[PDB]
Amino acid sequence: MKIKPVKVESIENPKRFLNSRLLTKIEVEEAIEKALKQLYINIDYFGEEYPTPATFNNIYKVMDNTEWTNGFWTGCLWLAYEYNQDKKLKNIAHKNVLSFLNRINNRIALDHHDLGFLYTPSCTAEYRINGDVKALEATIKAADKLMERLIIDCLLNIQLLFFAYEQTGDEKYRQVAVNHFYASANNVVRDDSSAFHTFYFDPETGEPLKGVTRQGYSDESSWARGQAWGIYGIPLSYRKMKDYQQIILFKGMTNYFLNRLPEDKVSYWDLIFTDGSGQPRDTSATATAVCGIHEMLKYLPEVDPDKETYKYAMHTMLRSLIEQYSNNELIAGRPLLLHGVYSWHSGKGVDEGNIWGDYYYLEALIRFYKDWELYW
Repeated sequence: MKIKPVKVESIENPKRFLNSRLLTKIEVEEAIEKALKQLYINIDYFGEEYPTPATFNNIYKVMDNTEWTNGFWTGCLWLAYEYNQDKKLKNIAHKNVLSFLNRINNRIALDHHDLGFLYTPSCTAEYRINGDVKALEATIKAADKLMERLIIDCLLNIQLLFFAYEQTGDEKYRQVAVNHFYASANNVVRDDSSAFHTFYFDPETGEPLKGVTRQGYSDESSWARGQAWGIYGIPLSYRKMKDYQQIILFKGMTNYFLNRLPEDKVSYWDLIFTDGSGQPRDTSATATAVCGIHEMLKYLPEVDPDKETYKYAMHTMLRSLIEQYSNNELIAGRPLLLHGVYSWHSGKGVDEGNIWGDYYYLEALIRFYKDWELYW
């Protein structure tokens, strides 16, 4: 049941967060409005189909339901629906849900590492919203695919299993989720609180698995989104497990992230880079970290000396995303959020908008604006 000890860095120069102005209702409302305008334009662009994982020169291409990222588009639609209650959004998003149920029924392009990312923001999302029985059906079937069956993004993936346990009462879902949390935490985070990131080779033959490549600059580096998967995945798991160790681990990983932010508090694509590097940012990592911090602060004791710093830090990061990184060109195919990095080593979506970045940015806005019931 034990999490390995990690170094928890103190938060350096906390006044760089504490002196920020908190985001106001009007500020978040207008950021939501601007995102939704692009979303409604993109509804006529994508139709019943989906954006590609990332943009190309800041314009998405249109694809079918065969990637790891399709759920994030549906997630954007549901989040928009949380805001304006527009049944148009419900209609289109539910059609995505039916396409996801078809996808799980026929086992079309399914990798078990992606199931949480695919089915939570789409199907579990609708179940949270209106209790749709086909949405539940798709989610449980995805959970079962995950059960038949280590990277840090498994901390997000296992949320599907906790949901399955809650809906079925079957302790086996919870058993695997809990085991997988500790397996990931003890193996995928370094003792300095940075996420481990490696080119993965077969443990028995030494063969690489292509055509995918490594994430993060190098074996010694700190991939920003991997760091964020931890920052968000830990509190999500904490909801369901309530191991105080998880809070300490969050503090380690979050403080590490915060200490490596540049002047505008938006992470470079790898945390070994800062101002002057000439490297691209990954806004998607920063959006994800805001969500994770926001989630953890629901539970973090008032007596934690850094709770206020975390509050101001997430406001600081989100403000920067809104003011400097959100999309201002309302053209078909544009993303909600600019300057992400998908896969640096592959040259995929480098300094481009991406769909998970868009989703987590909108999720952060919705989190700030209302009392949001989690899809996760």
